[PDB]
Amino acid sequence: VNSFSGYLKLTDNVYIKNADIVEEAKKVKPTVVVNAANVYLKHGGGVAGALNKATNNAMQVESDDYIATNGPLKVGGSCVLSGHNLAKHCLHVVGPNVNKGEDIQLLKSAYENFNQHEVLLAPLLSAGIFGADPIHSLRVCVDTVRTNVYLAVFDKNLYDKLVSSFL
Ligand SMILES: OC[C@@H](Nc1ncnc2[nH]ccc12)[C@H]1CCOC1
Ligand SMILES: [Cl-]
Repeated sequence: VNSFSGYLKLTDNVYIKNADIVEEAKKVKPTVVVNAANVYLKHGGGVAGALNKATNNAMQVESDDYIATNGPLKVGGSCVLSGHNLAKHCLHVVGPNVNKGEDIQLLKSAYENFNQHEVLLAPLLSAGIFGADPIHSLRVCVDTVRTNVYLAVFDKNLYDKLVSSFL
């Protein structure tokens, strides 16, 4: 039993809800919130900009130190940093950004990072401003993640389309 509320159960381990991931994280304070990161951990827009804003830019300050020490992430890769006021930890995961010409096959590699954590609150990787098809992102999530994932979909119209088209 965990404190996630109002989710539709898609499979044994995947759950989905129309929700603002920022507001969800503040309410649940999960062990792990997933950020839709880029390799530079520059949290400007989309989920990343919203999460970073909610931390009063502390996420960005921490991230800049991480990059100065370690260099950029790989597309498909991840790092664990603080969750600040939103969660215990933030798993920054880089899905491919189609608007940059990155290989969509890397989406599966990106979701594999979730398997290192027993329970996560997450967005759909590569969706929104990363330009991939969200129906595809959900399919890859369900077929790749084996740990318990609670997906927040910000857009209600998209949420309804995601549920009604789910196989
Ligand atoms: O990963 C892309 C998604 N973006 C977010 N998801 C959840 N919470 C969010 N807050 C701000 C942006 C954001 C798209 C895909 C479906 O719905 C929005
Ligand atoms: Cl987005």
